[PDB]
Amino acid sequence: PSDYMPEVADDICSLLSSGESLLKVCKRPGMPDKSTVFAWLAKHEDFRDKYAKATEARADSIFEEIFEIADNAIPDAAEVAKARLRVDTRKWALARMNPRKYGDKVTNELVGKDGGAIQIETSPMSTLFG
Amino acid sequence: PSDYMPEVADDICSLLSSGESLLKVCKRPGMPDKSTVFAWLAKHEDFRDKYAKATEARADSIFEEIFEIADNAIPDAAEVAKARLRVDTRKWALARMNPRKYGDKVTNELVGKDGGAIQIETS
Amino acid sequence: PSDYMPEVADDICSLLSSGESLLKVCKRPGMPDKSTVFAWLAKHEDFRDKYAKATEARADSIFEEIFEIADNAIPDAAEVAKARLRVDTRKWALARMNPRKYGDKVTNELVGKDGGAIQIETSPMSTLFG
Amino acid sequence: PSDYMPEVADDICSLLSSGESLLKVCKRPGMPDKSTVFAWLAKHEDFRDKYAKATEARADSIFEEIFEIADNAIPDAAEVAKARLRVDTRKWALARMNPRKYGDKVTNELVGKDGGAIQIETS
Amino acid sequence: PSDYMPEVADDICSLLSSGESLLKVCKRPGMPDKSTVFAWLAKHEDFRDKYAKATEARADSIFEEIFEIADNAIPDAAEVAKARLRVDTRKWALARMNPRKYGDKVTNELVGKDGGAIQIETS
Amino acid sequence: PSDYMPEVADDICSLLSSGESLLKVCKRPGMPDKSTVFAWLAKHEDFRDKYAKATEARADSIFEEIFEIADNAIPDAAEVAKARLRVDTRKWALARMNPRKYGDKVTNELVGKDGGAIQIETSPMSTLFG
Amino acid sequence: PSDYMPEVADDICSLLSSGESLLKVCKRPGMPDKSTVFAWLAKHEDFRDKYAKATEARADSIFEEIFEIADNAIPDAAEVAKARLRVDTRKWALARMNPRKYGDKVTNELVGKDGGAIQIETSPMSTLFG
Amino acid sequence: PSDYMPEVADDICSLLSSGESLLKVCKRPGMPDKSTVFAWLAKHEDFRDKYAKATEARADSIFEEIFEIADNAIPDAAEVAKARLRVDTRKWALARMNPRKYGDKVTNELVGKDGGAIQIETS
Repeated sequence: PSDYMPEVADDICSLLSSGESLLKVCKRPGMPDKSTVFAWLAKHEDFRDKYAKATEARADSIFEEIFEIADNAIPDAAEVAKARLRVDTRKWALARMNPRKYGDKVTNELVGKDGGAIQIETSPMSTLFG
Repeated sequence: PSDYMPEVADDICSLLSSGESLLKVCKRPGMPDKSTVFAWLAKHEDFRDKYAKATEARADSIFEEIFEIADNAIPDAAEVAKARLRVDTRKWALARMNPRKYGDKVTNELVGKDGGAIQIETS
Repeated sequence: PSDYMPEVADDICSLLSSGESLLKVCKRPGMPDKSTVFAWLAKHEDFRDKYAKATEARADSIFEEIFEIADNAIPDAAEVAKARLRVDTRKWALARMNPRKYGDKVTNELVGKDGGAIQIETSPMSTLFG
Repeated sequence: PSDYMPEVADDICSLLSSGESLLKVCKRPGMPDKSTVFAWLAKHEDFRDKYAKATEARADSIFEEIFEIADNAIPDAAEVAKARLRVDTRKWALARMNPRKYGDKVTNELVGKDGGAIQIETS
Repeated sequence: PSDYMPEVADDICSLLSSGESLLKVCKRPGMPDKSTVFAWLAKHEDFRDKYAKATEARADSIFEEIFEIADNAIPDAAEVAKARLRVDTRKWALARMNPRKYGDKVTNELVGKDGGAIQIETS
Repeated sequence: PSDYMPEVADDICSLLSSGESLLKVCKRPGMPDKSTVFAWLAKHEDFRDKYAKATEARADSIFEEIFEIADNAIPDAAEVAKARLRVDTRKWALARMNPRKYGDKVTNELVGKDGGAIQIETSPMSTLFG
Repeated sequence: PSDYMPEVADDICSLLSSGESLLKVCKRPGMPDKSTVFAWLAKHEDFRDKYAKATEARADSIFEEIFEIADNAIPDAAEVAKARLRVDTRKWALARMNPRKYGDKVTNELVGKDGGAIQIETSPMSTLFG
Repeated sequence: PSDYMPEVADDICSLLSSGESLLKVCKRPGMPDKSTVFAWLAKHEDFRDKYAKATEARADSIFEEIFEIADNAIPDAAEVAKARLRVDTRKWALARMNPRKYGDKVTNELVGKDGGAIQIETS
């Protein structure tokens, strides 16, 4: 399939939503190749909008999946290394799929010299940087 | 079972709140599948909230789990590597489940050049 | 035991204070299961307050323990890897139990372009972000 | 083939935009070598732009590739190490190809001493 | 021995101040157990302070210890891994015992877009 | 060759531009040693300017090369470790050759206490830090 | 030796200045034990001042030493691991001995939303944080 | 040879400036030992400066060395580990020899809650 087919695009969104990766989806019977999916995306705003929603749902599904990949790892050195790689790749991807939810979280307690106030001295410009 | 139904959603929460993961909750008979749970959440703000607090309770349970996974690890190379992966995955997840509580903690002492005041020039 | 029992809650606080983990405490004779402890926490402010104090003390105990875990590690590859995991898990946990005391510590010397003053240029808003 | 020629440059872009890397594009018959592609870009701002969007499309393709590399890795020590290197290299590259999209994501909660207000003294 | 007693607390400090850890101090005859030492500290601000300076002295001793642990490590895989764990644990601990002295050190050169001035818009 | 030779300097710039390292270039027939190249740089602004341009081009070439080094790694433990080292060294170098293009990229969402506004309290100086 | 001896303290400063560690120095013939050195430090400002100077010099010596430890490492797995540990320990220590010289170095290019200006909105306090 | 002497110090600089390390420079006949070189620097500001530029030239040489160490590493486990240590040590050192040039490079896009403006309240 090369021509845009909304029924197929809808199915793609559903599968992605459930956690499946695009390349894996594109290997299913009657699915377009990844290049074609990207081509559809580029020219159909209805697909793009639903695909963005599916990406959010996809991330929520993957967040649950990482526990299973780790917990069910076959206790063999190479198998554990692969499980680790699969989990690390997902962790990285999740932060990009939904940065607000899955990005890193840090609380910075900001203090100044010797634990006192932050000391700031302002001066007029000394070079032409405007 | 696909139709959004309170009490059932209320059930799932109490389940997660007791430390149970979403997968296990959904593998129970009469329980909606993962996708259905998400669909619900997405279209109901009330469920989003109650689920959120269950998620914070789940985090508190996982926090204690990591000590046990580490301390009880089998002293075999692959098993220790697996335990480390299980712990690392939980640590990462906890920060997302309750960022204010389980996020990273840094104290930054901010000083200026040579430990003097921070020098700023403005236009 | 399912019903809240202050004598038992007090004992829990004492054991945690000494460095023992909750799941380990809950395996002792006559202790409630972890779910029950969390249930007690949720509905009894007297327990919650004493449990928070116990968590602070727990962290101070663990801070001493990490030296022992490392120093006494059996010099076998797997045993050292486990000791490392036990220590790393505690280090991570300590920062969350008492962020002010056990969080990361950084001193940032802040300077500007070419080691001079930090150069700032202010402008009126160019888009509607208010 | 060294002379800057639109349509050919337009071709390369569509090629990269479909996920193909620069090396492969340049190994095709009638295709300028790497150096020539760069020379072009450097002296033509129009090509720099179209190439930039092709680069963002290429990033989107690589983003999906990393899942497959990880999930389909052969369960052998050296092969898993190789797969990890392939993935790590792509992750690093993606942030440079589209920094706004694939860069690191952090939420910093900024507070002052003891969780009070941030204290500043100015001269 | 549970009753808070100066001179005994004064003793512990001088002990820690000479590089000795709390465990060893508490394993001595007539010495309060760990819990008792903490109880004391918690309810006495004077002890909290003297203990704090002993802790800074202890840090200075540990700082020199890490060189010896590294340099004298037995050239065997597991022993080197153990030495690395001993050193890493001490490095992490030192930053907490004296954050101003043993915390991380960074110099950040702050510049704006393209190395120009930092651009800010305010409402 | 010790005396500055523009034809040779031009060749050096071309080879570097294509991704080759300086020490490797300096092993080619009739090339000056690295010390000599640095000596030429120090005293000839025409060379320095063209060398800086070549460094930018060099980085763009290396950015493509890292994919090949990883993808074509011989699946042997030591060979993969070497490929990793070669890639890591290039990643580090690229950020210094063109910091704007190849430096790290972070988006920091800045918030204040409890996810509200960042709370700032200003006070008059309490010590003489001016 | 327990009593403070300036001649011995001077020697200590010289040895440290050259890169030697304190515990190693204290094993030399006729040297005080480390506890004694710290005791001397505590009560003699002349020693403390010269010891601080020696620490700066010590760091400069170690900075050169790390190259040698790495370059001369015996090509055996355990020996390389030990060399790495020796180098890593020194790197960490150097930043604390002279933070200005040997601390981490970062250049942060600060930009705002979508690569434009940093957008700041100020508001009156909404809670009592003063 | 302990007495501070220009031309000799000038010599050392040209030596370092050509990529040679301080150890090798000091192992040459008629060359002051390490300690003497430092003593000099400490008490002479002129030498501190000339040495500083030699140090920046030395950094530029080491920068090219790291490519060769990596690319020419012997494909044996311990040798690759050694090469990695040699490279890592040089990378770390370079940032200290010329921080503006070889320090870390980050671009931070600073935004506020939910990608809106950065919200500040002042007292």
